[PDB]
Amino acid sequence: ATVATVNGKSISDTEVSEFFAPMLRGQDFKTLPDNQKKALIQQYIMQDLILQDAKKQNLEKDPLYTKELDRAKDAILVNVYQEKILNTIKIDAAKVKAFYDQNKDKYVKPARVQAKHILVATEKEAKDIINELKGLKGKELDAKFSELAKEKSIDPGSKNQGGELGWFDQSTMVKPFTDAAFALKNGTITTTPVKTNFGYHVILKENSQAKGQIKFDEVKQGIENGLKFEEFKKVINQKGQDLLNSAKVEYK
Amino acid sequence: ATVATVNGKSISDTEVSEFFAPMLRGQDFKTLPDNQKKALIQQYIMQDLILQDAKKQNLEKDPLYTKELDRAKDAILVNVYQEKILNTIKIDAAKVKAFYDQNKDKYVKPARVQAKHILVATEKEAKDIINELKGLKGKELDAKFSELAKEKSIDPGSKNQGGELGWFDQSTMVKPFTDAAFALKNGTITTTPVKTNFGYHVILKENSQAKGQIKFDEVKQGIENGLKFEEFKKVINQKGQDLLNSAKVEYK
Repeated sequence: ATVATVNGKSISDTEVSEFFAPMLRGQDFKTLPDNQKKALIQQYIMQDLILQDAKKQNLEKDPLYTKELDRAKDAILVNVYQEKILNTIKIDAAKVKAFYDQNKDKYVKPARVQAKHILVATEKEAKDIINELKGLKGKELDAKFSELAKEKSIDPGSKNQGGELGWFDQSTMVKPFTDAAFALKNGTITTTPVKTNFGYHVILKENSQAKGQIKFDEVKQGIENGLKFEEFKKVINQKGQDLLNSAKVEYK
Repeated sequence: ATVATVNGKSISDTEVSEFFAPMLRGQDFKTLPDNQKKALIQQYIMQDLILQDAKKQNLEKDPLYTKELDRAKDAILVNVYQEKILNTIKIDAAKVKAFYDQNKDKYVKPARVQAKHILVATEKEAKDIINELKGLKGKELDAKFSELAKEKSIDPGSKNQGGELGWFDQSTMVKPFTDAAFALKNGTITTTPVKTNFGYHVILKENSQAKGQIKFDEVKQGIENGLKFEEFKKVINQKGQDLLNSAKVEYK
C-alpha cells in the first residue's frame, strides 16, 4: 500500500517495512504508533532522495562504489552458502545428554571457605594469640579475633580489615594454609599454628560451601550450543575439503 | 601476475591482494613472507571455490541473496555519497585556536587534595584528638593520626585504613569538609573540629594539587576532530534539507 508519493512516485509500506526490518528486530512496521510510522517514512524518503541524487552525480561509476559492491556481492553469496550448511545441523537429545553424563564430574561448583587469619613471624606468637582466644566461641570469638588481627597481624593485605580474606577455593592459595582452613569446623579457629612461607597463621573459619553438582537442566542449552558449533565447523571444513580436492590447483 | 591456476583459470596477485587489503590494514600483500602469501592464496582459492559451488547450487536466485544484495547496493551508494561530503570538510587552524581561546577556562585540571580524617560524634571528642596530636609534625603526626583513626574514628568507610580518603576534588564531598581541607597547609591538621551532617571531623592534609591549565597543544587535535564532526553533521543535514524541499512529497 502507498504511504507516500515523491515527485509522483509511490512509496509502499512494504519497502519502508523491508528497509527497517533489521532495526525493528521482529516487531512489524504495521504495529508501530502513527507518529513512529511517519518518522520512519520520512527517514526512508530521505534515503530515497539521497540515492536519486547520488545517481544524478553518477556515483555508481565511482570505484568506491563498484569495488565495494563486488566485495559485498561475493561476501553475501559465501554467507548464504554457509547459512544453508548451518541449517542442516541438528544435535539430537541423546548427544547433549551423553556429553553431560560423560563430563558430569567437571560440571561442579568447587568447595569454598570463608575465613579470617592472623599472621605473625614466630611459632610462639601464634600460640599466644591461640591462647588469648582459647575458650571463646561464636560472635565473641569473631570480635576478639578481628581485634587481635588489627593489633598483631603482620599481613598488610588483611591486618587492617580484622584479617578478613573473604570466600576462596583450594586453587586460590598455598596448600598448607588451604589444608587447615578446609579441615576446620565453621566458627572455629586453628588450635595449632599453621606454617607457610609467610610465617605462622591463626585461622578463624566463618563459613563453608561444599562442592556442588551442576544439574543437566542448568547446562543443557549451553552444551547443545557448543556441540552445534563444533559440528558446524566440522561440516564446513569437510565441505571446504571436498571442494579443494575436487579442483585442480597449481601454485606458481 | 598469476600466483595460481584453478581448473585452468589464473588467479592474480591483484585479486588476492584486493580481497585481503581490508584485513592487511595498509601493509602490501607483496611484502608478506612467502608462507603468509601462500596461506592467503589458499584461503582465497577456497573462497573462490565456495562461490563456484554456490552458483552451481543457484544460490544467486535465493531471496536470502537478492534481498541482501539490494540492501547492500543501496547502503553502499548512500555511504559513498556521504563520504564525498565528508571529504569537503576542513577546519582551518583559526577555528581550532578560536575554540580553545573561547573555552580556555574549561580546559583545566581541577584542584585536588589528598587527606586523612577522623570522625567522632561529639565536638569535645574532636578537641581531645586535636589535643593528643598538638605539637607533632610530619611523619610522626601522620603515624599517630592513623593510629588514632583506627582507634577512635566512627567512619566505617575509612576508620580501618587509618582514615585514608585518597585524592579528591571539591565536587566530591560536602562543602564544609571540603572548605577546611582545601584551606589547610600540607602535612597539617585541622586545629578546629569541622562540623558536618556526619558529626565532628579532624582532617590531616597529606598533599595538594593546584588547578592546572591544559595547553592548546594537548587538546588541539581533539578540538579539531570535534569541530569537523559538528561541521560534517551540519553539512549533511543541510544537504538532507535541500533534497527534501526540492522534492514534491505527499503523505498518505
